Amino acid sequence: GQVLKARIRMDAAIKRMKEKDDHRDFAGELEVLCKLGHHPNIINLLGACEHYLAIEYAPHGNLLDFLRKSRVLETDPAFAIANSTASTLSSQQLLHFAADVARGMDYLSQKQFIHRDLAARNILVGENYVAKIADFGLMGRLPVRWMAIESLNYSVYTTNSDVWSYGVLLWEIVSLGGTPYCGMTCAELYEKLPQGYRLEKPLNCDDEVYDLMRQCWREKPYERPSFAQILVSLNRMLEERKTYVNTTLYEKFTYAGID
Ligand SMILES: Cc1ccc(C(=O)Nc2cc(CCCN(C)C)cc(C(F)(F)F)c2)cc1Nc1ncccc1-c1ccncn1
Repeated sequence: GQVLKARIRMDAAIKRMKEKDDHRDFAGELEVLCKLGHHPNIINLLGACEHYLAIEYAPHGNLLDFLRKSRVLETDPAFAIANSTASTLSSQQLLHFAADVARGMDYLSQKQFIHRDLAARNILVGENYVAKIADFGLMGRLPVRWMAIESLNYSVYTTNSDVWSYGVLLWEIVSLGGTPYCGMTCAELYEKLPQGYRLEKPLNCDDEVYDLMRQCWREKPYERPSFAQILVSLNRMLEERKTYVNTTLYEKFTYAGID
């Protein structure tokens, strides 16, 4: 369809769709969204009508673009250098986005909802900088870099594979919107992943946050943490004085690559 900002919350994004695939997908989507209920960390279905599917507007856009715009050394070096900072986002704000998504996915997974496409591109930064789970859709190419091995090999999609993808999302957050496995092809992933290859620890990252990521990517789906377990660990970290994601500038500072 076609998405435009509107007012009817009052501010809305509305999907405009003429009344065979699209008709099934629009009906299907509406069906899903009605069953989701309401929570601060999921998108807010305002309503649908026929003369159109509307959700509450998120003024800060999707999380991937938001993370990337925070890369202030690239965006505004004079501000960044003067302030010895690589990001307008603190470690606290970054882990809070991550906790929001964990909180939202715990809510959804307790209803046996399986997302299937968790990635920072599908998270909205909403009112008050509250992260909101969404799904904007997928040539319909498979999101290989976010997918659990069992999804790549057998099309097995569970809460456990959602946790895998969440771990990659966590990696995106910490790396400020870096491309996972940059400089590696998707075909190299089909090969290397079953060999036990995983994303490396970002330089700016505490071992403890890397360890949470690693738990999400266990080969055995059944050994991965639940979203509630992830949430509690993130909550623990956020309560501490300790800074977990280093955003300060140093002489050899480089960002995780994108393009
Ligand atoms: C208008 C609209 C309608 C529906 C959705 C949406 O997220 N739909 C959706 C649809 C599904 C099920 C569909 C899954 N597959 C695509 C089949 C699940 C979710 C869940 F649970 F993850 F949240 C969400 C987003 C949007 N929003 C939107 N879409 C495209 C561009 C921009 C926006 C937008 C911008 C700013 N603020 C809000 N929305």
